[PDB]
Amino acid sequence: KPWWEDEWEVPRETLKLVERLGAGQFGEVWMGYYNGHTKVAVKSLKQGSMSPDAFLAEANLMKQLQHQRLVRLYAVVTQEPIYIITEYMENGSLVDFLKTPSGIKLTINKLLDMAAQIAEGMAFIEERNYIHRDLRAANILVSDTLSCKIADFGLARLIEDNEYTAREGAKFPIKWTAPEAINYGTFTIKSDVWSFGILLTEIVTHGRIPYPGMTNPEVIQNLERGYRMVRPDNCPEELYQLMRLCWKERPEDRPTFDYLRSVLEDFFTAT
Ligand SMILES: COc1cc(Nc2nn3c(NCC(C)(C)N)cc(C4CC4)nc3c2C(N)=O)cc(OC)c1
Repeated sequence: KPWWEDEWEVPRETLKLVERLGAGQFGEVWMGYYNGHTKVAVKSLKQGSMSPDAFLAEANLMKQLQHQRLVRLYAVVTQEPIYIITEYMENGSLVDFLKTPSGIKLTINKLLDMAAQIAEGMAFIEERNYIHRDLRAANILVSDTLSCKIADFGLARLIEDNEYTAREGAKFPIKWTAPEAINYGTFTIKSDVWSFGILLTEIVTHGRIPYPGMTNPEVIQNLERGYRMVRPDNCPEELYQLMRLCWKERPEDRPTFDYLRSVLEDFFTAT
């Protein structure tokens, strides 16, 4: 729809950027207020860094993925400077929050609770026929009630045949990304499952880098021998075996997010 009929377009004055949370090559992230009283996050595009259509495509993907377990789209401003406005999460990214005094005091039980919540959200994405493509703790946000939501949907894609294929020069984070997407550019929901397995380690280690002590080429080589990540410190053997399911050789042998979600709630109500 044209901006004048767009239910998502808002006039810029309704917004007040208060605190800049982050800044980078492509824009800034602010805490702000909508119409005075409502805390919101505001993503703003650095003019010239990328096309506005490229930027705005994030807000169009989010429009299609509405669910309590995913970060909710709020509005857009489509005249420069371009804004994407969303649900505000007070405890920031999962990987940062796990390092704070609060985060450190969390039981394994609450940790498993959060794992289940993230899996619950990926269960919704999966059934909507989407993939995320960048699932990892840095892309999980935390609420003021220690709730978890999936975020950063820029790489998300609609699957009509469960397989999106990236450019031949496209690069992705090697430690978080399934072999087949690394090797062939082929992304399925089962690639997200492999990444979720990696995510489970960050959770149990409070935001530590996966495959401790290893370079990217070492990870590739070890994985190709049939090894997987060494058991993290303070990681229940049950969870580790759920990680191993996530990291199976054949994409199709890895579990659905619905299964992972059901298992982790069992783990959690058992602790
Ligand atoms: C990073 O530092 C902080 C960020 C935030 N908030 C946020 N960062 N953040 C992103 N940042 C990028 C990410 C961290 C998710 N990779 C990406 C997205 C996508 C657009 C929904 N949303 C957000 C929010 C949000 N919706 O609240 C809050 C903090 O409070 C202490 C600290």
